[PDB]
Amino acid sequence: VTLCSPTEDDWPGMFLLAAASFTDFIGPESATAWRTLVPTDGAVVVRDGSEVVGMALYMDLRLTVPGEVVLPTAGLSFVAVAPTHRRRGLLRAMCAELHRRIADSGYPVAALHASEGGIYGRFGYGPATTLHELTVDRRFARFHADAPGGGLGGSSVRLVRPTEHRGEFEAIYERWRQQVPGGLLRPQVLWDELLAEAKAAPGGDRESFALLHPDGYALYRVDRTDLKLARVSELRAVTADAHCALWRALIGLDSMERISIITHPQDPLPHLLTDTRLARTTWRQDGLWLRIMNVPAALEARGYAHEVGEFSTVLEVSDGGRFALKIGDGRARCTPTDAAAEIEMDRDVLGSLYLGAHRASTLAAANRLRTKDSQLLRRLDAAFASDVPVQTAFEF
Ligand SMILES: Cn1c2ccc(F)cc2c2nnc(SCCN3CCCCC3)nc21
Ligand code: NA
Repeated sequence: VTLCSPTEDDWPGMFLLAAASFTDFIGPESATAWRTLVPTDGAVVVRDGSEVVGMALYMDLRLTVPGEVVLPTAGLSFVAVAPTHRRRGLLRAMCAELHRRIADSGYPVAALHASEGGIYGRFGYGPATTLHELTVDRRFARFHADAPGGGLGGSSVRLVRPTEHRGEFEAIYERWRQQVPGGLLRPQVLWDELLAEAKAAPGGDRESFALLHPDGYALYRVDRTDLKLARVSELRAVTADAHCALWRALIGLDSMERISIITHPQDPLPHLLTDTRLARTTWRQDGLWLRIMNVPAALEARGYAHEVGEFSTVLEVSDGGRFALKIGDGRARCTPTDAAAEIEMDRDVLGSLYLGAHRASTLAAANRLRTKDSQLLRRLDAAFASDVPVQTAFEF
């Protein structure tokens, strides 16, 4: 049972493992496109002794964090162990090797999307974005008098085919991802995949349509089985006008009873309507998970809230060092120290705090971060908060 970087001959075996492990696996063509995002020495495999019984890799990503700062990020993916080789330490072996490689390569953070919620906490990953399914009964939906773009004259939104306006979607998304925490650069190969998914599948999903604004787009399709439900697969808006204008068009889908979307907790859609309750929250889950590889690099790169005044403290990460943390003027300075720790937390807790999705007081209330100073908690809460709400870019 050896561990090594895969050769070209291993990849058919990896796709076999992938097809058996992931129900969303499409095929070798799709997989080969995703594989272009994996750097040299970015993948590991476990062979028996021969066949592939384990695999894991990371992709080179660009993550937006608070203060519109873009970090290079190791995006873990394609993780799998054969059902024939469970409970044998293969994952712990593969993740440890990948983390060593990720750390030596100079990534300040690593990230993933979790198949199950109870697995990745022990490897230092904490949930850092929150997914939020809204389901609107659009038959009762009426916009508030204050809602933008609710005057007489021509509309700003166009109904279009996705494939014919790729360039406009890319431009809008690129603007969006740069200014929002949790935003990810989407490479050309993933735009290829996205647009391939938009076409009607024989005995699969229906044809997708697009609603296009200069500062926003929405992509949607009617649900396969429920013909009165429209699923918004993606909605990106750079301005509030664009966001409201797109939802006026979506609520204009008079054929449908319901419109469903996966969004974030701060989505302003409920407040656009006269009845806020019509935007029902039907589902709730962790989105992006974050492992801080380098604590001082991560903490110093991020922007902080200007509202809180200058303060100093001592943070210990359980097996990630102890640091003198000084935050002021929306910036942080994070230097080594052996002075007594004022705050203590595991590595994964810092990941959950990092983008501002989880408050430090909430994690403190669960005893996931220890501190005897409640004033320090209030300051951390405010400092680590993000003025632009945290969002989830795309799954990987
Ligand atoms: C994420 N990834 C990969 C990463 C590296 C790689 F060398 C191949 C792949 C790869 N192949 N097929 C697929 S199909 C599943 C696509 N799904 C992404 C997550 C959300 C839903 C769609 N996904 C892959
Ligand atoms: Na295992």
